[PDB]
Amino acid sequence: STFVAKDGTQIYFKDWGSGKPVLFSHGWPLDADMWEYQMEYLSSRGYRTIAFDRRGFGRSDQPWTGNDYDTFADDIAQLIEHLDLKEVTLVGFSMGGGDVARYIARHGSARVAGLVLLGAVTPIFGQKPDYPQGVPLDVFARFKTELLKDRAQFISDFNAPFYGINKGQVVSQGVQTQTLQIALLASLKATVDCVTAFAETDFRPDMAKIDVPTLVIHGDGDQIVPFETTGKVAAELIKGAELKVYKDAPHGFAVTHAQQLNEDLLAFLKR
Amino acid sequence: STFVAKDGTQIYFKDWGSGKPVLFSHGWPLDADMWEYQMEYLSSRGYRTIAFDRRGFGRSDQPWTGNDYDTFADDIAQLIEHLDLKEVTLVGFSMGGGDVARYIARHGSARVAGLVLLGAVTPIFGQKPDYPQGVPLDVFARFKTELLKDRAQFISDFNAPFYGINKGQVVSQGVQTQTLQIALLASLKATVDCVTAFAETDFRPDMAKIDVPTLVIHGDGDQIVPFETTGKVAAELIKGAELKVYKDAPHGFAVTHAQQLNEDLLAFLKR
Amino acid sequence: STFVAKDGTQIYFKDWGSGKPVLFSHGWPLDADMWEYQMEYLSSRGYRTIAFDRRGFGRSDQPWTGNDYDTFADDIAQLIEHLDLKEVTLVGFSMGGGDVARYIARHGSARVAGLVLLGAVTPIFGQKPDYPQGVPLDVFARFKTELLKDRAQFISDFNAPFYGINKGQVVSQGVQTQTLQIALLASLKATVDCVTAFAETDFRPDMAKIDVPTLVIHGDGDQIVPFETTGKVAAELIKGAELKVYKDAPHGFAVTHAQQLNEDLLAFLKR
Repeated sequence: STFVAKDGTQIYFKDWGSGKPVLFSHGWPLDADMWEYQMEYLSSRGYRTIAFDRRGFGRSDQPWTGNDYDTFADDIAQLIEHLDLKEVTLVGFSMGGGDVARYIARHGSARVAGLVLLGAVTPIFGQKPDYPQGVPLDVFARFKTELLKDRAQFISDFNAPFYGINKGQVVSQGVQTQTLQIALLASLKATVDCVTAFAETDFRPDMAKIDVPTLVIHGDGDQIVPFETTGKVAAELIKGAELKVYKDAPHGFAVTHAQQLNEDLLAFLKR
Repeated sequence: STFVAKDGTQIYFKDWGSGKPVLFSHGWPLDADMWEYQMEYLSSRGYRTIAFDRRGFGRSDQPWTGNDYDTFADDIAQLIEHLDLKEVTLVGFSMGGGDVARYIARHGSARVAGLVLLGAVTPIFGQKPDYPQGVPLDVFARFKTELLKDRAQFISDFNAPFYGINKGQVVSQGVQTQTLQIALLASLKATVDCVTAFAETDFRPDMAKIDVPTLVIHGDGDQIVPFETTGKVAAELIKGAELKVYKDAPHGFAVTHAQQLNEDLLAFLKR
Repeated sequence: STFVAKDGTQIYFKDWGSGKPVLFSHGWPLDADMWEYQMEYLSSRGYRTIAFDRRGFGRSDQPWTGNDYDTFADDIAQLIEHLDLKEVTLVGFSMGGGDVARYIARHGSARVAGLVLLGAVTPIFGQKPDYPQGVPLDVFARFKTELLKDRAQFISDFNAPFYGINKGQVVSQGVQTQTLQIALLASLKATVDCVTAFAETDFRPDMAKIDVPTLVIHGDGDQIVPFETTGKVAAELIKGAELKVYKDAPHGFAVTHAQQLNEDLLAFLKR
């Protein structure tokens, strides 16, 4: 399916099943296919699942402009409104945690029943003057420099730390192949702009606007988005939030811990 | 090109050349590209060739519902009507033998000039009470469990028995790469539902409704769809049907035996 | 974005940034993604960059007909008119040098500010009676024969001589993977028809009609499109043209010499 954003950007999405809606927001630099197992799992169990390809990624158009969290949040708003979704459970992975949080911050939670933040960059990822514990911005500056030389090999190399393959985690060649195939669909511009967006966007104000039941899940072996300064803090800043730590789990735990995640999502939905 | 099915599903297809039409229905889990060489071969020799991506596959939309043979058959009917095809020669490979047969069964053969079944699941694939010779259903249950864990590696591993590489057939890494790239475009849901469909759908009633010239081709080295209980039987059950057996040929013989197939299709069309 | 050509062919394109427009025409058998680094480079420096997927390639439709230079040039004219571009700088790589040249020849230069030809097939690639120094047509005949057997492995094998990896150039597996992934998107029919087109089309008449500032860049290590009978000659045939030779550069120098190319394009635009 597709809808056209306000600025003309065609956005690809899938809308599967029927029942209470669950809307998924993917991480960088992937697309809606990263959710395929959670979607099949939940839609076979009485839920409607929706996942979109973020602008610049997967099967969506690749705009030069609007590659920022306010626009991402507003894209999500358009999708929710054009489908007239109610009592939606928002589920964001990695950078996708930011745009579902920013959606609520900008649009409020009238249409929202719950929020799930998976290995999310929330509430803040890169260093700020009052957040020296964040990742130094020159780390991301170097990522961008490498991406602007050879994004294909960069993402290929990223497979290891992403899935924790370098820490013995076990992920097939097929999954690594699929990851790269998907990432190569994306815009170079969007791929690089997103790094700027997730490195420097502060979602701490957003955390105070979240007034729905929230589940934060994070692996404490996460090499990409450090649990201690993200998920752990998000769970404390969101009132009533529940925290689940997957022991030793990597960033890419929707793959490595698929069954556990499926069951935790179902449990949250049935709470 | 695209058309919109009854339920709103957008289906991609290619329509090449001019003259008598030949419509191709691909196997699992591929798309219209698996036919590219047959299409160029025939269309450069004065035929019109048409091939679609089955719903849930390749460049087509990925609906949650309708992943069954009655819907596949009606998708074909809609394409045929959409182009107003007449004297069409229907060519199906593997599971694709099922929807061309079911199309005839449901819509009759007024628009049909001939039928070709290549390594097809017809007339029946999985076991039934009166068909213990069929493939046991727990075989397919197990395929589905593996697909629901890691479809990417499952399909990568499938390359060997599919192409008979483990039995002396020679197939390039490029072809294996292209096969996987195509497979990964598909919906997880369609990929799994199709297994249920070809595992359990009985086309024996369909055979009795086929009243056009018919050619069945099958490899007797086929490790995927056993010649003895499918192609061999389909050729007996369809009145007037011709049978060609490619000795020691694998399931993926449109690759390994491309030139032989091209020539056999041309010979059939010029009968 | 897309537009629809005269014959119904839907053509994918990207349109990034704002300012004076630079329109990119890709080589065989790639798509607009081959330009992604040049586009980001120039659009972040005040230019508007546009690149299309040639008919039959990338995300464009795959027509059986019209795979020739006159149609390609007319496709470009349609895009320029669609966007109503003025003072456009045309940049063609490899076979893409041909359709921007043929555009000017068929439609004039009223809308054109400048022309860049990179490793281009211009002014003539294959042998003619008065051009025995061109590549013998039997060389292309054998290529087409191999393409019609196994295009996937053909393109895979082509990576080495294309990027000069066999002569000491260094290009990542990631880039080689992306090259093949893009190539596989293309039509088999378009892939083969383009060989016919670039092998036999004479652009020498076109060179005489080029009345805008022109820059020709070519690597003298080019194993694919021989510098001495293409780029070297186009620079002399085009009045006022400038020639830059990248020492020992391969055909795929937009990859191996990316920064150099980026700086040369910027310098040309600011000339």
